[PDB]
Amino acid sequence: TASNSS
Repeated sequence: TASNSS
């Protein structure tokens, strides 16, 4: 899976 935040 993949995730990010900013």
